Amino acid sequence: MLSFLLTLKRMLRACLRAWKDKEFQVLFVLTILTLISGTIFYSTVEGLRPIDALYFSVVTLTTVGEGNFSPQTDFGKIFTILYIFIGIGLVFGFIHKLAVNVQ
Amino acid sequence: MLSFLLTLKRMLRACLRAWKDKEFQVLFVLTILTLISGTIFYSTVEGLRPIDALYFSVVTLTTVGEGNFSPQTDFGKIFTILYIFIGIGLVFGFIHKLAVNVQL
Amino acid sequence: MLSFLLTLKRMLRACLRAWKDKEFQVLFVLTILTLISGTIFYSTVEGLRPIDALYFSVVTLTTVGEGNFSPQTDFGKIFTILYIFIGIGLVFGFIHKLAVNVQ
Amino acid sequence: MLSFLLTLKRMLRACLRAWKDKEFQVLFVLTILTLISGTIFYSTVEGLRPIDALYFSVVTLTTVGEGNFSPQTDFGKIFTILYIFIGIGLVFGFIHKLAVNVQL
Ligand SMILES: [Ca+2]
Ligand SMILES: [Ca+2]
Ligand code: NA
Ligand code: NA
Ligand code: NA
Repeated sequence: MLSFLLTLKRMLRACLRAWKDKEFQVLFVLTILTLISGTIFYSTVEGLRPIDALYFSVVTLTTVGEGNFSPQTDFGKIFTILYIFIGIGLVFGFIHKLAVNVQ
Repeated sequence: MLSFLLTLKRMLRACLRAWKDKEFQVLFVLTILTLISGTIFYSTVEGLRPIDALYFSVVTLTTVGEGNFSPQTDFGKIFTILYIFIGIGLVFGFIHKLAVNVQL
Repeated sequence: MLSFLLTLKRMLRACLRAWKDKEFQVLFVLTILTLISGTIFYSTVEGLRPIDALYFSVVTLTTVGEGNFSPQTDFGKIFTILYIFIGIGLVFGFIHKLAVNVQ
Repeated sequence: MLSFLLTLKRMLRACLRAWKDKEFQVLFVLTILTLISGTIFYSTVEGLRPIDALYFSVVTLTTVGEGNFSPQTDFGKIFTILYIFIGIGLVFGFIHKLAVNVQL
């Protein structure tokens, strides 16, 4: 259905149009930064291969959760707790940004 | 209790009246497309039984999370990290939509 | 701080004022119903003690997730998938309800 | 890149300017109160080391979820089911707030 594609593309444009908005860019960078930080921390303190440090940071920052790994060190547990709250702040950031992009 | 049914019925009507929006429809199709790729990917690369690839795909794309399985291959891991953000993109699309339908 | 308590109570009133709204009531009942259904299904098909069937239904319906149990039977896995999507619809229901309660 | 910093700074100002709302403050305090009760409850009833009770409390109240531990006692299980809904109540409160701050 052509109606289908036209709608999809319209949406894809409204999407990319947002990837131009400065505030969206900031939020995006902050989460990429947060992901890098997490990849580093868990790689160092919990000693995971970088790929597994990133993976854990992702499933954790997004509240999906990891089914097997849990922070072993006390430093990791404390960091992860703060890490999670950073993620919540980020999402509220994005959410809020959408509530504004309506008017 | 009659108000319960009349309201419930008025709501179950909106949930369908909204199942008519071309933008919602797209989001939905995209979600099914995503769920199917995940199923294919996880059954192939991680060699999971099909229904378990869909299951993992579902609980992962919805942030519920799987309590026993975690991608074993570095390939699955990368895909999953990407699969998750797609899922977040989709939920934001849905929410953006409500916001729009609401403020209109 | 009295300012503190006054605010808290104001909020608690705006909360209970919602537990009167019919649509909120419907949504509430539906999730209680969904929770009961889940408690029953998992108790039967996955054969868990009712308390563990409820628990799993809760952590699952809310995307928190269970760290040890995963559906064993094919019927359970299919049901859980639908169960999750019901939960997402419910939350969108509540979310949407809040977006309306602003105007 | 200057716009990045000026915007970032304008935003980091709102996140603080909003950290001044009496209703947000309350939500925050309530969250800390909840996190502390959870820590006390889980360390006592499930006999978890304090920092692990807080950790479980945190990942549970935020729906992230814990991958290894699950309450063992029927008491913990009930509390957790309740702890979760409180958490959902809190996140809705926060969101309701944004909605209000936004449409004003
Ligand atoms: Ca989770
Ligand atoms: Ca596990
Ligand atoms: Na989990
Ligand atoms: Na979640
Ligand atoms: Na969530």
